[PDB]
Amino acid sequence: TEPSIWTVDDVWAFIHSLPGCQDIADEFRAQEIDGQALLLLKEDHLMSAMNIKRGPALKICARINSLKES
Amino acid sequence: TRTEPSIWTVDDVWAFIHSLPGCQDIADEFRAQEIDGQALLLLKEDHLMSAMNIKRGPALKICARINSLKE
Amino acid sequence: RTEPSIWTVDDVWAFIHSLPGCQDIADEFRAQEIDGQALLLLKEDHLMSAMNIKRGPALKICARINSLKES
Amino acid sequence: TEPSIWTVDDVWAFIHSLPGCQDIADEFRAQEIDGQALLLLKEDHLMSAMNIKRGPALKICARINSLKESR
Amino acid sequence: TRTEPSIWTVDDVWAFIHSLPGCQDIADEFRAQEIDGQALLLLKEDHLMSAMNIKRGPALKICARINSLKES
Amino acid sequence: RTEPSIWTVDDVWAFIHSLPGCQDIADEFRAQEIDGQALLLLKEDHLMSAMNIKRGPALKICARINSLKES
Repeated sequence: TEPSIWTVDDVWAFIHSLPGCQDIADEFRAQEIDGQALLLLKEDHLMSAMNIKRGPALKICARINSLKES
Repeated sequence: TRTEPSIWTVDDVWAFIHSLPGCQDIADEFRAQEIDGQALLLLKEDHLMSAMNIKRGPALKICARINSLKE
Repeated sequence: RTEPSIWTVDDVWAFIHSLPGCQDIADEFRAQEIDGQALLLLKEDHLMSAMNIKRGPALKICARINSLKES
Repeated sequence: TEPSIWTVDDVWAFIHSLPGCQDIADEFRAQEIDGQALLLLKEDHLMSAMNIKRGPALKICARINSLKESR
Repeated sequence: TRTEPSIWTVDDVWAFIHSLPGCQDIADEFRAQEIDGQALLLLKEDHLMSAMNIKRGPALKICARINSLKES
Repeated sequence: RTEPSIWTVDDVWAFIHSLPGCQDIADEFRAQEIDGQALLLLKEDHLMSAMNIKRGPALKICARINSLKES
């Protein structure tokens, strides 16, 4: 349940639950992004570094901020 | 369907931005970046003014229309 | 003899160009396509940070915009 | 002689004459602060957007205030 | 750091990366490119992804644990 | 004598060779006729990727060239 111990499969389901983020979810899994790597992600990482369109990148970034409970 | 902007599709955002003065090219960019209504509401002032390759003028207008959209 | 909110991009250029020492930076407003609407949406932080504008003109521009809004 | 009609060079000499403000005078000149822009400076402006150390920023503020004062 | 990272051998670095979660396999690439403790500290965030063809997941955690290692 | 910009191909080799784990790479530098002039023209891309050289020694060579450029 705690995101810090989430696995790559867990993070996949997380991103795949987001609207229109079901394709990047696979790219999140392909790059072996577990719960730790997910929390290490910065806003710049998403777009320019991970080749992700701003739309999905915004929603993913926002959902991550929700896990950290603001 | 529903009138709320939070469930706007990628197309709805385009039509919203494309209808704005001098923002007809920017809408195409918005559409290309798959910016739907949910993402449109997540945009920050820094995102428009600086982040992406958008002229400040239209960026100021788009920003202001999103702010007014939230009430 | 015209309300600033309906000022075109060129109307704004001539406005900024008329300001002291702001003749060169007036082209940047036009380059950024700042019409009368986008002109009135500009904040003090927007001038230098978002548009590279030197602090000199930025102070004079911001001041004259406030007088334009009549404060 | 009147601050309002001072040029960028006149402002440079003014700041340069202040103790330990020599290098900052160069920044003023680079940022094209004329007499008008100099009088438009707020206390916050000195070290918020201009990145002046508090020390010389205090002296500059003080001399600008002495300018607006007796005059 | 009883063993200063600067004098870490190529094999000392392999064991370091191997101890990181999910970086057990990627550790072998650090050993392959002959990255000692000296090179490990010269690495930058961009170096991980592009230069060594490292997956982003491990690369993020490797980058983070190095920054925590440098706090000494 | 020993001045980086005027180094010969041999001077570079002896320089690269003295570095830990960069012994075989020094021989590659020889074969590519890299004198001190060409050594100072090398970029990070040239070391890491552009040629088959292990990143470890490539990083250390980069750093030592960077330290060599500080005066």
